[PDB]
Amino acid sequence: ILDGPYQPTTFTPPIDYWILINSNTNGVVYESTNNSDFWTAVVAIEPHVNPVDRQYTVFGENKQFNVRNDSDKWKFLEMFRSSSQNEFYNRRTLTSDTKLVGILKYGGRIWTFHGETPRATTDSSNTANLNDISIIIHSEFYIIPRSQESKCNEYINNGL
Amino acid sequence: ILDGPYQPTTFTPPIDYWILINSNTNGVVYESTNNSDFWTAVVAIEPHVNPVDRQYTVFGENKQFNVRNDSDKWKFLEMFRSSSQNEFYNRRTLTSDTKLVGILKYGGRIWTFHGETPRATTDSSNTANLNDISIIIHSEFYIIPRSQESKCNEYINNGL
Amino acid sequence: ILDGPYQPTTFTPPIDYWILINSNTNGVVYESTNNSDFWTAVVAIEPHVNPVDRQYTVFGENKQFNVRNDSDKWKFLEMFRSSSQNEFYNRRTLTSDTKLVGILKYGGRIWTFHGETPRATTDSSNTANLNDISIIIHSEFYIIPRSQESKCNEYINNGL
Amino acid sequence: ILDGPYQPTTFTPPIDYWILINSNTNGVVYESTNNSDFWTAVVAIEPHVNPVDRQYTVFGENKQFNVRNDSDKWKFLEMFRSSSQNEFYNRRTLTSDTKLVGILKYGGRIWTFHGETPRATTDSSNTANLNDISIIIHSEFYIIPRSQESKCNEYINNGL
Amino acid sequence: ILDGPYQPTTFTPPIDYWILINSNTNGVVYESTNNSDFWTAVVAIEPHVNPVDRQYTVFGENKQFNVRNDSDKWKFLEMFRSSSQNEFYNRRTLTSDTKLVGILKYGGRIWTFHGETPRATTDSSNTANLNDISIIIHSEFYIIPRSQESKCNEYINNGL
Amino acid sequence: ILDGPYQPTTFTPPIDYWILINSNTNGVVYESTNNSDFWTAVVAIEPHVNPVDRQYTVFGENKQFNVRNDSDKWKFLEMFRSSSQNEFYNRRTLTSDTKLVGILKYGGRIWTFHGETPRATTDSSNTANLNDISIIIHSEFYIIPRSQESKCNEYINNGL
Ligand SMILES: CC(=O)N[C@@H]1[C@@H](O[C@@H]2O[C@H](CO)[C@H](O)[C@H](O)[C@H]2O)[C@@H](O)[C@@H](CO[C@@H]2O[C@H](CO)[C@@H](O)[C@H](O)[C@H]2NC(C)=O)O[C@@H]1O
Ligand SMILES: CC(=O)N[C@@H]1[C@@H](O[C@@H]2O[C@H](CO)[C@H](O)[C@H](O)[C@H]2O)[C@@H](O)[C@@H](CO[C@@H]2O[C@H](CO)[C@@H](O)[C@H](O)[C@H]2NC(C)=O)O[C@@H]1O
Repeated sequence: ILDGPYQPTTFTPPIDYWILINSNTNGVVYESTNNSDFWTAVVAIEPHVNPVDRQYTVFGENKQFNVRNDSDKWKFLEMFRSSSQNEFYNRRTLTSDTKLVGILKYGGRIWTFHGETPRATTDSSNTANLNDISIIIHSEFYIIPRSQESKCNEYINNGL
Repeated sequence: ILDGPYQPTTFTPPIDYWILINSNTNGVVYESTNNSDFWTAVVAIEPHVNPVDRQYTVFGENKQFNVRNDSDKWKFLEMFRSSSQNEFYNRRTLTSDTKLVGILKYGGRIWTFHGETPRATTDSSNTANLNDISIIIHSEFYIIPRSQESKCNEYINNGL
Repeated sequence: ILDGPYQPTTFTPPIDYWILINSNTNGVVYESTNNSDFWTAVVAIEPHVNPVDRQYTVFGENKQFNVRNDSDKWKFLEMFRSSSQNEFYNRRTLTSDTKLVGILKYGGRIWTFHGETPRATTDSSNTANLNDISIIIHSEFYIIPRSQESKCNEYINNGL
Repeated sequence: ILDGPYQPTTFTPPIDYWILINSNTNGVVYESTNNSDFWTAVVAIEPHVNPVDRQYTVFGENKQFNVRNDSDKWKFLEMFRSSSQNEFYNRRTLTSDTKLVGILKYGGRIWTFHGETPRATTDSSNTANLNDISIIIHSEFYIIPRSQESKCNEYINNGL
Repeated sequence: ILDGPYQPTTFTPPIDYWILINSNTNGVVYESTNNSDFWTAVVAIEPHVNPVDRQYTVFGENKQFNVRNDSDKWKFLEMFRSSSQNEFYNRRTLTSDTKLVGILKYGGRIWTFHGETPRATTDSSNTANLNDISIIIHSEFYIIPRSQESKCNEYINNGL
Repeated sequence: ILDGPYQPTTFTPPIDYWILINSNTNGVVYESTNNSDFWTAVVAIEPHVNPVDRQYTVFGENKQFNVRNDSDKWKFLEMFRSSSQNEFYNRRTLTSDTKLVGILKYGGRIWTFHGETPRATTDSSNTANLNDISIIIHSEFYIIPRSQESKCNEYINNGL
């Protein structure tokens, strides 16, 4: 009953659906924005990376992020800014060996998974415009209704 | 000169184009909403279905609808609501053995086909926000300019 | 304990507060918009006016509205559009002999009063961006916390 | 060269300016929020208040705060939350016999004064969205450019 | 029918309205910015001023501008910058014996008056963020709908 | 490093990315609009076409465009209108033997290439609503961050 996988693409995710992205390299996993007050780009950091500066293309710009991962698992860094003039900061991190990342539009808020598998949990971010948040997804992904969030959770924490 | 077929997808359909969906199973054919005053999901009922409660995923929720089909043809039920806190009701039905369903954004209204093939006709639904109506399409579809609605009509009623 | 009256002005009302406007003429009571998907202007119609076209300045434009009022009470018509390209239509009406109109930003929605006093009730309207909805208020007005909505209700239906 | 006084009002303070509020009663001095990750309301406690629960209207809600002041001077309590679903806590206090409080948007942070006059100093609070922080001010206030912060400091600690 | 005068204040002007400011001294007439790509401050230069450096407080900072006026009329100089990392340059000038200055948010641009009365004309400046354009006005001002721009032009060039 | 090719589709291009379209026939290359103040359709004219009216389907309607190409290269005609009530006119032309056209949403404007390869240059068109500009693309295309605009320029003028 798993809807997918879908090819990398740019679209406005519908309300009340988890987008479950299967990361496949150490680059930008997705870029999300409404172009007013919400910019989040997730970068994937492979295990055992001493702190270092890396260049990522994010929202059409070349940006330098200092990056580290002292874990056996991958680390997916949520880099956030609320205006094109602010610099990004690492707002949240998901530490995972399943390499799946989740994003949901629900209840006026953006929900993502953070923590460390197999015990990662959801967290919310506010915005003045949830409906207009669009996403560029750089890997294969799946769509899971919120009615089946418990399944998505399981996937996030245990793999497909 | 038929534009398509395109793969299942989520997007905001352009104004003044018929979306012509070729249904392939007895589930949700498409879901359309502007998240303000218009929600429509079309469910496909195969021929000769005694009254029965069926579960469907619509706008991320698990909804139960009682459906029936006493016909030799398929029945495509428009489940409609005008508020996110209302339940759905069966607003229109397309009885068809071509299994093609159509939806058009035009003149401030949403136009669809209803009735029974080969004599299905267009009907309109009002909305205060036509431009922000988006759609999730669960099967292959085609795009037809409104300038060629006659052709679309033909297809709806007679198939490709 | 009533906060006000405040002079006519343009501002972005804070979340979770009723704005209570004391209309004083048969013109535009207020104009509210986020400049993306929500435009509401309220026009005041004095009692016993046979249907007639009248010119109003709304959102910087000269608009002609056909208005009628058979009642002995004033009629406050909510003219709404979701796009600067659409025509306004009369979305709601508050029939009142107190000349008080209310607007509240709460729960992701815009709440106003409609119906006929002293039995007027609240109703909501959806938007993709509630926070950025600003208002031009053409009369004296008061600010009442949502915690005291019952008082606001009394005011709307009974006068100050 | 002192810009003010201005009347109580709600607005989005410009970046790089101190708002200097002259408190005149033992109520809410101001309410400040961006509706995403920052809510501060300052309550004024008169001298010699034994520990007591007091009700205040903050951000449209009735809240009950435990307050106390055993000093000869007034206490201005910053009640803070970073999420609408958290209850407030007393994050900072300004103990003052000048009854002047200050708030500034600058360098990605909110700056206020705390400590005890005439030795009160500035302190910062972080936010993901500085530009959308607005304020409701319940008494007269002045605008001072950050270029003249020394003057503001003087006033905070010594009066006008 | 002229809406005003209003007292000096800080606010976000509504889209599609001229703000008509009656300058009353040789200082900063107004400051406008969206804090992303648009900063404009108009300075008033009395007649017969030899080229000289003057200090102005703009956007909370002390800035030195070299100003001149060899005419019998007042000169209003637009100092502009497209980034907080840049210095201001004199982008436009309005030469006027009426001491009225105009600014309008419309069509994705900021419109002002320039040239010399009674033959001043409008011109536009681009922005990517018009909705966030806020203004500090240091003199009395009026609000004129764009539908009455001719009248505004009249005032600009001839006085009230 | 080149992102693509992607299949013909309808979507809202992200801000700050060049869409680089590889035209493959003498039809409509793309259609772009926000349904408020911006409509552009690019039509491809093969070499050596005498001035003639040709029929194209744009934005769901049949239109006749006066078209010509007296050169050895292809010509890509931008047909533009600022309102649905206006007729299209040839606003710009790109004369090219690479058959690549470019469109970018940036800085409150739409940027395209015009002129003649290998010295085609970018030009801008204003809009009040850049976020809502969507595109129907009728051939394979690539996405190039604005940070790599030079590479896009190279492609435009010299091919892949
Ligand atoms: C004044 C009014 O209500 N006009 C209706 C019109 O809506 C206008 O369409 C304009 C087109 O851009 C514009 O948007 C304007 O703002 C609108 O008021 C339409 O809704 C038409 C519908 O015509 C019907 O179209 C469907 C779909 O193609 C066809 O299947 C129907 O056959 C067709 N009906 C008729 C009688 O032609 O109605 C009003 O003209
Ligand atoms: C965090 C950082 O890199 N710098 C801090 C700085 O913030 C920057 O300010 C820039 C303004 O030109 C620009 O906005 C940049 O993007 C920011 O990173 C400031 O936050 C200062 C704090 O300066 C303090 O300001 C308060 C309020 O005026 C004063 O009361 C303090 O006395 C003052 N302290 C100091 C040491 O200057 O901190 C970082 O430099």
